[PDB]
Amino acid sequence: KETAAAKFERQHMDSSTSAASSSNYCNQMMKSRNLTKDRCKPVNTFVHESLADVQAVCSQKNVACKNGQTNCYQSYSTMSITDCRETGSSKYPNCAYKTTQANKHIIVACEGNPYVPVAFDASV
Ligand SMILES: [Cl-]
Ligand SMILES: [Cl-]
Ligand SMILES: [Cl-]
Repeated sequence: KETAAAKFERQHMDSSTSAASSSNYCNQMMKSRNLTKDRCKPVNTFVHESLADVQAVCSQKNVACKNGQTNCYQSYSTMSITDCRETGSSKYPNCAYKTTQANKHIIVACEGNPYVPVAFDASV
């Protein structure tokens, strides 16, 4: 099985681009990261920052996770992100996503040793 840290990287990191420049970015990335393999993952966010900068969020502002857990951290600065969400007309295996680029603070859940991001909670 994939570790939790590795799964976060695979689902959320896209350091190769500064931001989504096409409306088709989500359709391509969701497929390339195998997020449409068995089904269409409904929502997913990609972060366009270095891995080191995202990992550093685990030493930033400690906040509560939506679930009530307290191992969430909010980035001090905003980051370039792309939200990917299935449109009303999406049906596996013909997954279709709307791409929305923005600059926001990210909130992630951290765990382990080393203490790294294991889940993407939200953006603000
Ligand atoms: Cl790992
Ligand atoms: Cl994979
Ligand atoms: Cl997400």
